[PDB]
Amino acid sequence: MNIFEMLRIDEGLRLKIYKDTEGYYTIGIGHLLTKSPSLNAAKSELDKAIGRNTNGVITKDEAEKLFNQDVDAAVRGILRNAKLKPVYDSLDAVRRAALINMVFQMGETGVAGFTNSLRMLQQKRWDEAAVNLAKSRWYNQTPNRAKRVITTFRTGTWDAYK
Repeated sequence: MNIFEMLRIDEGLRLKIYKDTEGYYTIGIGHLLTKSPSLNAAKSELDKAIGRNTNGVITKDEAEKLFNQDVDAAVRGILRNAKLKPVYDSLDAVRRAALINMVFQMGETGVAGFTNSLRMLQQKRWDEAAVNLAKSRWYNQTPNRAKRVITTFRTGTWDAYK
């Protein structure tokens, strides 16, 4: 298990434009296209992303390509963020993966606001952190996924993804 496999489990793989858990047009392995209500808007973003006229459909390779870019972007986000970086740097690899997952899901900004949770993480107060992390819209809207990531922060193992 690794961050790619982990996210691939959480996000799935769909080759046609689909809607998010939030109702937003997405494709591939959780590649958000646009928050816009317009399907055409989404198709436009898709074509720009891929570099061809896709008409809403992509290949597996293309999905993985966007995925790889997305993963990279999440890390890059973390590294650049003054609240995130110090936490990330303090964590072991497995736990780093959990943080990347969250950022992949809710964005750098969203995650950087979990001030109390981030602090507990830095303090390596695993159980406490896990408790704090669940007190969120994140957890209530995507409880099974949140439970997995939280478990991962709690234990520093991949048991939730086994």
